[PDB]
Amino acid sequence: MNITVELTFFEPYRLVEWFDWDARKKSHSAMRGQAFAQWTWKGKGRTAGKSFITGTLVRSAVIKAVEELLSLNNGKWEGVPCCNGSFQTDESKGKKPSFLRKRHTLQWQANNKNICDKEEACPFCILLGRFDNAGKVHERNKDYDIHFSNFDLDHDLRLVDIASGRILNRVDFDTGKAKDYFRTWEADYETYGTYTGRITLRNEHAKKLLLASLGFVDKLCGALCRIEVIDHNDELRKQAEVIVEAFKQNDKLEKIRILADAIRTLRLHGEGVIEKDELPDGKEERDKGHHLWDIKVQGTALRTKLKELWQSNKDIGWRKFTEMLGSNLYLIYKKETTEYYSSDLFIPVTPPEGIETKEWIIVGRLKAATPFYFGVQQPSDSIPGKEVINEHTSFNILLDKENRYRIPRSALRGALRRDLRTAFGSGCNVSLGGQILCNCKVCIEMRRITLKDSVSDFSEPPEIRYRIAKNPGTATVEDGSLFDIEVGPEGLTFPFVLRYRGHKFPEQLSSVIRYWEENDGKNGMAWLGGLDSTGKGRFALKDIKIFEWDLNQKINEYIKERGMRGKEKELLEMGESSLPDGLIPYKFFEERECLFPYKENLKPQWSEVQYTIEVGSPLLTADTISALTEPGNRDAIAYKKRVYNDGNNAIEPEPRFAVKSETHRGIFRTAVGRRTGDLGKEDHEDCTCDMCIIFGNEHESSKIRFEDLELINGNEFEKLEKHIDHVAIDRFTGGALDKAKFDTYPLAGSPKKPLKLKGRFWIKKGFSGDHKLLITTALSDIRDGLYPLGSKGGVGYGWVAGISIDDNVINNDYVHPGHQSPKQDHKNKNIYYPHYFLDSGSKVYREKDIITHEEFTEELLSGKINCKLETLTPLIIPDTSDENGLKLQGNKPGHKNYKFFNINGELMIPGSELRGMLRTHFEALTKSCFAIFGEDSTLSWRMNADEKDYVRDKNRVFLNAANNNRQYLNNIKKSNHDLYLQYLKGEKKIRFGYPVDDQIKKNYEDILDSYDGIKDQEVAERFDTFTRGSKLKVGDLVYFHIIDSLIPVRISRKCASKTLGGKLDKALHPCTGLSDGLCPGCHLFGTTDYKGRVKFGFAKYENGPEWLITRGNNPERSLTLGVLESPRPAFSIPDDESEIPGRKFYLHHNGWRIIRQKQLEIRETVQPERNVTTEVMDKGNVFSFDVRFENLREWELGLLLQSLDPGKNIAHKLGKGKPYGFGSVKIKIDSLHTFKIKRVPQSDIREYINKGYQKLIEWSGLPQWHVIPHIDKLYKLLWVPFLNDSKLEPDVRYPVLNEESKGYIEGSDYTYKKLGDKDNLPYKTRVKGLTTPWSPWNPFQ
RNA sequence: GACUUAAUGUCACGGUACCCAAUUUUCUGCCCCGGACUCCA
RNA sequence: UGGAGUCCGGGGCAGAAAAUUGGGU
Ligand SMILES: [Mg+2]
Ligand SMILES: [Zn+2]
Ligand SMILES: [Zn+2]
Ligand SMILES: [Zn+2]
Ligand SMILES: [Zn+2]
Repeated sequence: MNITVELTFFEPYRLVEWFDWDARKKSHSAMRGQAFAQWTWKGKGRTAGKSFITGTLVRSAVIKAVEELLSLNNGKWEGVPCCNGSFQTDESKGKKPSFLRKRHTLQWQANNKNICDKEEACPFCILLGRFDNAGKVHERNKDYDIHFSNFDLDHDLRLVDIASGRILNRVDFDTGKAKDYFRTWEADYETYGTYTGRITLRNEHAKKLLLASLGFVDKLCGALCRIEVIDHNDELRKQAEVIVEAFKQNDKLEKIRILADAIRTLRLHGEGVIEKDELPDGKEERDKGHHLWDIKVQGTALRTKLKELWQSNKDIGWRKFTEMLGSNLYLIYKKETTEYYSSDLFIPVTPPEGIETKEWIIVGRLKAATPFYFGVQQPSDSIPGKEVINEHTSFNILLDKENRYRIPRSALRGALRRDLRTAFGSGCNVSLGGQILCNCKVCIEMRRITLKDSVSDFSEPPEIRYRIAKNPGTATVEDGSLFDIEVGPEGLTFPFVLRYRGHKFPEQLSSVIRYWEENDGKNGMAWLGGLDSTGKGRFALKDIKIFEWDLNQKINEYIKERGMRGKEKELLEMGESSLPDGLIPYKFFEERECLFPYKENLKPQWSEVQYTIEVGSPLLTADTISALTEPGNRDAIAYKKRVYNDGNNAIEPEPRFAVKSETHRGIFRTAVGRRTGDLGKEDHEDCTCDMCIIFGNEHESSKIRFEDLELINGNEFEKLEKHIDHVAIDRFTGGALDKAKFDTYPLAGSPKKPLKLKGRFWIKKGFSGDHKLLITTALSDIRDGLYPLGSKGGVGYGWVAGISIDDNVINNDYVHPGHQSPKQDHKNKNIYYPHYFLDSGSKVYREKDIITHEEFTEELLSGKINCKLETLTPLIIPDTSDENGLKLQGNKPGHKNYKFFNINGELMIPGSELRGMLRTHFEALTKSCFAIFGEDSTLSWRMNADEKDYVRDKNRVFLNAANNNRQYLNNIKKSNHDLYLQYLKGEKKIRFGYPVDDQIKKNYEDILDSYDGIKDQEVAERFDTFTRGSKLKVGDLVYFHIIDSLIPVRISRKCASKTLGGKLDKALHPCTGLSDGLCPGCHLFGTTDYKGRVKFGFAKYENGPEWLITRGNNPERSLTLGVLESPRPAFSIPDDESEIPGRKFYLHHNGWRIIRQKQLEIRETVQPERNVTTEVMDKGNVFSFDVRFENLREWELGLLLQSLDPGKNIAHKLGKGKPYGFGSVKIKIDSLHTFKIKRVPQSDIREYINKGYQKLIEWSGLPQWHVIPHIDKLYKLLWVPFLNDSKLEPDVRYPVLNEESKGYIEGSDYTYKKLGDKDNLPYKTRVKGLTTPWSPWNPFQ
């Protein structure tokens, strides 16, 4: 009579808001969700409600199951025949049912003995309820021979808790882009998948059928089902407000956008990175510590504050805590800074009796051969019932409530439908709302196909792929083009289930299954999910097992076992013996070569072109966000990915380094666009160019799918990642810039041990020969080194040495006159300053027509220069990765000792060093701006006691006054200690208005901040100059001069009216942006807004005396240098009247001989921490490097070639110890190749340099280069007296501080007390001496 | 009971949150003169 | 009434500026 039945889901079932049948047509979502579960609210506010399943829907499922069961049994179930049943209600006779069947009614041959009526009816009619008192309108529950009550959820209830709203999708087959999308709620089957209802049956006769119907109901509301008969976020936001405010107080608001990312990356790490303080620490002996994690938040370090927050918010998970903290920081930073839904006929279907209906069940694992991405809408708008950018992660991956990676049934089904459409060779676009089922083969097969929403046993956080778009014109980041994608790890396995209820297993579905397989010799081709063009979600079907239900003769076993819906993983795990009766292994699965649609449509659909890139230089695809959260404190580290190991069932411990499929695809796209000119198109809207056809428009899809360039040589390298320090040298002073010092952590590539990056891309079937040739040409361009991988390509990083495709796919004869002073002084009695300042002049030529990188301009030159750098003096390029390279830190604590710069044991000159030295020389040649300048640096000079505006009884009186004052102070201290404290600070008067400008008060603040006291803090605090501290405030007893100077004490330091940037002329300032133009140096070598057109590779050593060899040093090849101290602009600019002298250039001298011959003295007198020990090259060492230039004008190329090889006796200065004579390097061009690849003859090279000279003459207003005054000064600055057969050995050294200081030459005036004195040497004469190169300084000219 | 179904008709497993974009642009691991404040003849 | 003086010591920066999403169906 009455039975209670529970329907249990095994997929996230579809939930829609319940509406009355009259009110349902108003909303399209409810029209779509008629076959879904229905959610009805309670109360107001749309927050609480109950979910249920209408008994009409369960009745429809039961009726479909009964129709199927009777068709397989030819209308006779359990020996009692059933008629075809009636499924047509005429409007005139009665009201139409609320749901009208648009599908084929699966009929049979009616063998009923008598026509069914109210008195007698077959079980089909009883279950249909044709003849009971109940009709279309409902009166009472006792009028139903069959009654399906509403199925109420068993477990107030909140919609967001039960269901999650997700935008689904319809994707066009031809273009690969979505035609439209729609929203659905996917409720939790794990917690809310059981719905209990009541079915009443007045007529017991049909009972045996009805129960079986519950067995054959496979899916309901979008989920496979079986029917059985029986606020921390607010607190985190407030804390993130505190952190953002603390960053604001430090003027570091932008770093919050960094922090909000890094905090999120912490979710990949465990809580230990906060609990065990595994965040990177700052540099050794650094007061500020880490630039991010040591930022003081409410007076405590950011790492400590994060630890306190984690302890406070330990109630929520570490992943949730870090996600919400990063999101809140992101939102506070942001604040502080086609939905398509959806003639009745009764079409019978009578399958032939001879043909039998079976059910195939295919189980397996979808393993992500590449990182997968299943797009989902942001959690902000994913709230069910609710259907500033406020999205921390741009692209979020689809997960569960348990954070498990989920492949939705919808995405898997859509990918399978696409693959089936390809395999059949033809198909239809899925039409929505069609009253007639589509007759296409694809749709017919898909109606028989059921798939299971697969979720992984892996819940670890997704990795973040950072994608940018390069601006083709300037080859820099497009403005606004930066986003993050949540991607699941590759190798992750999902339980794949595919049921096919059909007469025979189609050949095309077998072809698709074989296509998705990898087996042994093929690759899995299940392009599930999105971002496929960037090689996302290429899945492989593995561990496959296909079984068979004989539904025509063994249907009862299927009904009993419910088709094992929800037990498919157990079936995959179980063996052949444990299979249930009626489920036999399907051993007829045709092999891969047997499927005609596979070889004719699926095998050639995506052709795999796999290759290996040999990178002969260090490769840095920067991952800064990970570097912020990882130990080592590196500003940029190489990108590494998390790979899931199925065998270990966990992420592999050591990440796989790779050049991103996004980076790979972008490199290829840029190559193709530049070779075709399509990259230069302003917009690609409704475009059809070759680049758009190959790589996809906003409407079509990419015909080429790039995957990651996995590093496969990593095991070979003993130290895979190389630490390369970089610095920016101020143009005016040869010292480093104030804040521009950093370090990179690329992969240690080298010409002898290149990094092998194996990567593949898939070519769409039917690719044009033009497009295939374009792809091959782009691959050759990568092979030819045109496009370096990763960042710092212009500095030498990521230079591609070669490419292996898989089998199954000149001298400059100028002799400079030199300087007359060293030539006349053949006995070398004169002494010259180690550095002199070249003032080319304030006039700087800026070109506003910026040469673009969007194409290789035909008239402009593009090629490679092979040059032979040769050291004329010992070269010191220290490998500052390890400050203990020589392993003498233990013997001498605090002593920095480096090896020569080497990658994998072979000596090198980093291309950044060569690029910087050549850039300095070129900017001196072309009168370019001071690209690197300490503009913020101020100037201060000690004033002596002069300050020309332009005994026993006295000692006893002083002593008595001091004693009386101390007695008074002690008496007041006895009276009140605080009163004495104030008296000493001057807050209160002790018995016995010139306005202050902002700049003057700022000068006082800098004097206080730059005050250099005693080193020892114990004596410093007592003996330091006592001021109330920090900034000038009300009540500070101070000194002033008419006012001009606000000094804390008498005889303090004068401060300059203008900073160093103010001292420098306006035209010489570094170029900012591109609107005002770029100087020749900044146009050639590039700026922050414009990528440079010259890339300097790493200079590899070949031959020569390998090292400078010396007895004294512990390493015989090493050498200890003198005290290299910071350049003093106060000497070059003695007073505020003096202007910036110009670029600092160091003389070419054998002053290293003095250092080498005085090694014991340098080691004994100099404190170990002050000086450094280095591995040192010798004279004659030969390195070779490549200057890869693109779109270079003829005069630009000529000037660059003149910069490389200036003349016969003109060389350069490179590496450490330049003021000590080290680094005199002679560069000689072996060859100049230019492609449009042809070697340029010497005559053409000379014509380039000759017409480069013409540009210099034009700017000033075989060529002699010294006729140009500033070029003459620059070349004598770089003239090498000892290079030729000349016997000149000039004495070039810094003066000592005073006579008593060590190193003072006895009897000479070469002392800084003498030279800094205005009487012995006035300021203007000193500046003139510093400005005229090779001016004698011991006898001053 | 009701919330919440209508019964001779639910292909919604009828729909891939899909397509487009190079974590990159610039930078010499570099370097010499200062660093303090008073004293009373 | 103004006189100019007493010291030989000492590291620095260690990332900066940008882009942090836009279009489509
Ligand atoms: Mg009825
Ligand atoms: Zn009947
Ligand atoms: Zn179709
Ligand atoms: Zn185009
Ligand atoms: Zn410039």
